[PDB]
Amino acid sequence: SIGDRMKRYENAYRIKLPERMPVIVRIDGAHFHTYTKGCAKPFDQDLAEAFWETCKYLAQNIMGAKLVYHQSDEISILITNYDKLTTQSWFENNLQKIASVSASMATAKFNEVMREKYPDKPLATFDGRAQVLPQDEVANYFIWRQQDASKNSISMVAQANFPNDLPVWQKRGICIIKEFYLRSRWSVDHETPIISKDREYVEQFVYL
Amino acid sequence: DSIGDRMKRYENAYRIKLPERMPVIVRIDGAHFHTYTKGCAKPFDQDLAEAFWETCKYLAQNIMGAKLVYHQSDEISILITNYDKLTTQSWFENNLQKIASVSASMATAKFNEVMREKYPDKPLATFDGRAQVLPQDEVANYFIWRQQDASKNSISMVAQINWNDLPVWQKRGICIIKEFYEKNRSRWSVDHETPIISKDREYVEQFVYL
Amino acid sequence: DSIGDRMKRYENAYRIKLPERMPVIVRIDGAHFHTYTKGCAKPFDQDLAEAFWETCKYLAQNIMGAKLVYHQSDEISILITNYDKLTTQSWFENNLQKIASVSASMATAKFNEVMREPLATFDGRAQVLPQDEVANYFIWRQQDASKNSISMVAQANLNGKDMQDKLINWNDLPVWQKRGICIIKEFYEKNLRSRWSVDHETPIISKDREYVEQFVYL
Amino acid sequence: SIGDRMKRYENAYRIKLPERMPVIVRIDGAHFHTYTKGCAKPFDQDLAEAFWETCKYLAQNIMGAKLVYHQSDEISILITNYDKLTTQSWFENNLQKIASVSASMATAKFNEVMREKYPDKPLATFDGRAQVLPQDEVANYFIWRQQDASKNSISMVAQANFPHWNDLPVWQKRGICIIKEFYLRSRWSVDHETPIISKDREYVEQFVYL
Ligand SMILES: Nc1nc2c(ncn2[C@@H]2O[C@H](COP(=O)(O)OP(=O)(O)OP(=O)(O)O)[C@@H](O)[C@H]2O)c(=O)[nH]1
Ligand SMILES: Nc1nc2c(ncn2[C@@H]2O[C@H](COP(=O)(O)OP(=O)(O)OP(=O)(O)O)[C@@H](O)[C@H]2O)c(=O)[nH]1
Ligand SMILES: Nc1nc2c(ncn2[C@@H]2O[C@H](COP(=O)(O)OP(=O)(O)OP(=O)(O)O)[C@@H](O)[C@H]2O)c(=O)[nH]1
Ligand SMILES: Nc1nc2c(ncn2[C@@H]2O[C@H](COP(=O)(O)OP(=O)(O)OP(=O)(O)O)[C@@H](O)[C@H]2O)c(=O)[nH]1
Ligand SMILES: Nc1nc2c(ncn2[C@@H]2O[C@H](COP(=O)(O)OP(=O)(O)OP(=O)(O)O)[C@@H](O)[C@H]2O)c(=O)[nH]1
Ligand SMILES: Nc1nc2c(ncn2[C@@H]2O[C@H](COP(=O)(O)OP(=O)(O)OP(=O)(O)O)[C@@H](O)[C@H]2O)c(=O)[nH]1
Ligand SMILES: [Mg+2]
Ligand SMILES: [Mg+2]
Ligand SMILES: [Mg+2]
Ligand SMILES: [Mg+2]
Ligand SMILES: [Mg+2]
Ligand SMILES: [Mg+2]
Ligand SMILES: [Mg+2]
Ligand SMILES: [Mg+2]
Ligand SMILES: [Mg+2]
Ligand SMILES: [Mg+2]
Ligand SMILES: [Mg+2]
Repeated sequence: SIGDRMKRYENAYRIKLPERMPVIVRIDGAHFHTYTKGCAKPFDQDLAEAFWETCKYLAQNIMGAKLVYHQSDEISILITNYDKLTTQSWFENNLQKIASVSASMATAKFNEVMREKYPDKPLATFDGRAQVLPQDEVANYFIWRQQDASKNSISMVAQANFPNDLPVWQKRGICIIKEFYLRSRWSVDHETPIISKDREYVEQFVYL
Repeated sequence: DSIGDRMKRYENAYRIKLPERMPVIVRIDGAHFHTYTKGCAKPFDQDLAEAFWETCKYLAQNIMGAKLVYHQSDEISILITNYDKLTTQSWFENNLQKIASVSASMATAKFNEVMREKYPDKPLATFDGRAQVLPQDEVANYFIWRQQDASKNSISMVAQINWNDLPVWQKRGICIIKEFYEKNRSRWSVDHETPIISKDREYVEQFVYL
Repeated sequence: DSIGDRMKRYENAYRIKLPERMPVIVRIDGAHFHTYTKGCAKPFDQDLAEAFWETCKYLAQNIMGAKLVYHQSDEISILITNYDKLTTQSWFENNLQKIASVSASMATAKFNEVMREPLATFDGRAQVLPQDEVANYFIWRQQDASKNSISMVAQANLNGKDMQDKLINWNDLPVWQKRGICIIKEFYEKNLRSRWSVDHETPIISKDREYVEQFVYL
Repeated sequence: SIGDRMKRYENAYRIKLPERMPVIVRIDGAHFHTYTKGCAKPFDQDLAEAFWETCKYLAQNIMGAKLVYHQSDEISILITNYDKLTTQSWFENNLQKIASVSASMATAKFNEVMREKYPDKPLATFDGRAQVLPQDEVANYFIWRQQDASKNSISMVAQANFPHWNDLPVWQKRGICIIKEFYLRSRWSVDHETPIISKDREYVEQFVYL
């Protein structure tokens, strides 16, 4: 056949992550330094809330999503596929499919939320990447990301003053977690802890 | 720094790059469109395709190395070359995940924007993207394999009356190509006179063998 | 310099690395060993087996992070851990093509020196496993080892249980003829020394999972 | 079953090279700086002669092998798999299988040849890597290695007389090649008249462009 030939060229880059391992997917904004030219400083409230709604939507549509952390213009999502013994994988851990769909989902909701408040704003695009992490390295990832949060935070505030203790999401970002009330829901945790002081906040979704 | 170096190695473990100076094909297919096209008209919705055609142009405009964009059903195939000269650079330096995700993202934002207008309240449409490389002699055969699947889907959609009288886009899908016009220049435009590539192979190979 | 950078980009396109701090398994199967073992005894050749046992030792003595080397038929599996400490380095920095080739190269180098008393060649592949699957791997190889052994004895001269039922006691046969064999580091006294030994009393991993899990969990 | 799940982990690193494309395989000696301690300087005949035979054995067993180039302790091999429309790739372009069996092949033979003259010599080991190249670069690759071989040749010769030339044979100056020779029988022989590729581009491209 010729479909066998063409599909063969395709499969040469059909990469699959090994299963039963933590999966972290990061979605950073594409050229947001130009996109946030009209946004306010040091932090834009409307811009931050757009991510929060976007993070929920991602968590609501991604199989195995347990935790979503937001900062600056990036979104990181912890995905587990070893909850039970027969737990299925999202797209069978198809590397390209995970990175693209997540980016696509984060692109759809973010735009539709932003355009409601800003109908003249240009389209916003996102890049996505996937990776695996050993269990003992999952908490260290979000710590490393949160240390990047605070560093960027103090740099953004000091840039206004010359060339004390801001709110939570302005200091170390926030997370979107599962909440119970018996039904399940995702909600923005404004009381986000410093992960280095409360590692179990992440590890509760890692070791299970 | 120290902790960032360790984390980067895990990330770089799946930092795959496509080899340079080779034809690149990015296919962007719509996720769960069988559910999404519930309200759309059968067998051919002119507004459904027009939203794709507006997206195809958007993709070709922003994707570095874009030469041709063939549309069919719910999928979009983009041909990319990075060997136009010796100083030619690749899109995102041929980062596999980045090309696949940015493309699927660009396709998503433009499609929803067009569809939102004149259809208020429609559910969000999403896309998945994949990248690959092809030897020059196989590039034409890729589109033929795609143009053949189009006609297969076309006649099967008509069934569930002359088929050959139907428009070229309903029968064989429609490519979009950079057209040259005079004003005061280049311009991406939809080719409604899209030929049967199996017959006219140079229609695609013209961008391949540069 | 400039040209070299260009070529390297093509080469680096397939410089793939396994994620670190994760159990790495390397399997080395023989190439065309059906032809190679023509002069060898059936169902089992003692001289052919002992060569692998020396090869497994040679490998373990040289693979950085090697903890367990299981032998069976014409295959050689090796458990490699790189998370023993906090500053534990990875063999070749987990370069996939490298550890797959140097392994096969090593096994080739020794297996020919021993047997020279044609040429045998090998293939090598590497992968990572989650901690709770390492045990299941060697079990899978060991269970496969038994099936081949029962099917080999029955031959000269349907299901595996049916063949065992008919056929000369099979359980009377030694361990290596039954469920393959492992080689591990043993600690002995000759005055507190250490060496890689061929564990002739290799347990059924399905029964004794800790036999392998001791190398997976610190 | 458990067998299906286990093969799944394995398949996660069962990488395949794209087909209909030049495949270059490089085989380099592992820590030969130690192995060649007993060997002469700057150019050891018996060491190089062992590689020449190894290059024969490699080309005699690699499906699609066209050209083999020897330098220092490395061995490069050009592999095409598009000579015909039905040409099959070696090991179906399995990256790990190509890389490993190649190095295993080299190791098995190199130790056999070297043992004839040096029975006291320790075991030699090789590492193998595999890649693909667009046709434009195949000649360039071998030039890159050959220009590298020339640099080292001049420097190493300069080591013996001063601390810190064209009269020397070809292999001591710019390495050597192994091509299939026709005499109607065929055989892989050592081209002792191996040209400077940068001048004779067709010497390599003749296997590339078919
Ligand atoms: N004013 C304002 N700018 C922000 C805010 N959050 C993110 N940004 C902008 O987003 C950028 C984040 O860093 P990057 O993601 O590396 O910037 P980039 O130009 O998008 O680079 P790429 O991610 O590679 O596209 C910063 O430079 C800021 O200018 C915000 O809350 N307010
Ligand atoms: N009404 C209408 N439906 C279409 C049109 N084009 C494609 N479709 C629908 O899209 C489907 C194409 O098959 P798929 O691409 O596999 O549909 P899918 O649900 O997106 O499945 P995935 O490819 O896995 O994402 C067909 O079954 C059609 O029902 C169109 O032009 N008009
Ligand atoms: N220009 C350039 N040359 C390199 C680079 N890396 C290695 N080389 C040279 O290219 C030659 C090819 O031999 P290799 O075995 O691939 O080099 P290497 O440094 O050992 O690379 P590894 O074996 O993967 O560790 C070596 O002699 C190096 O000196 C590079 O990144 N850029
Ligand atoms: N007579 C005999 N043959 C053996 C013995 N051990 C292994 N073999 C041979 O080794 C083979 C093991 O299966 P494979 O590894 O698939 O054989 P292969 O020919 O190397 O196939 P590939 O691995 O794909 O190259 C059997 O077919 C046997 O013929 C032995 O102890 N005695
Ligand atoms: N359950 C299961 N078993 C498999 C599968 N593939 C291979 N096996 C068995 O597992 C054993 C592993 O041997 P391999 O080295 O992979 O031999 P192979 O099947 O030729 O694989 P390659 O040499 O890479 O082509 C084989 O003897 C097969 O009988 C699979 O997909 N599922
Ligand atoms: N005496 C002698 N030594 C040689 C000759 N050719 C190569 N060598 C040795 O082979 C070595 C090749 O160096 P590299 O390939 O860059 O690295 P390596 O020493 O093999 O170590 P690795 O590549 O990391 O395994 C040189 O350092 C030389 O010492 C030769 O003709 N005569
Ligand atoms: Mg980025
Ligand atoms: Mg950004
Ligand atoms: Mg950022
Ligand atoms: Mg679809
Ligand atoms: Mg489709
Ligand atoms: Mg076998
Ligand atoms: Mg096999
Ligand atoms: Mg074998
Ligand atoms: Mg090297
Ligand atoms: Mg070397
Ligand atoms: Mg070398």
